[PDB]
Amino acid sequence: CIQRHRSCRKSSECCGCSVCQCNLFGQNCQCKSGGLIAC
Repeated sequence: CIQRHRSCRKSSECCGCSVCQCNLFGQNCQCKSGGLIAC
């Protein structure tokens, strides 16, 4: 799966309670943390 620190196409494409978002230019969508202890 896509780590919470690698480019992705959708927040769903990320193991654990991680999400994916782009920059101000709606580009460079990178995965991020969400809540390992409490989602």
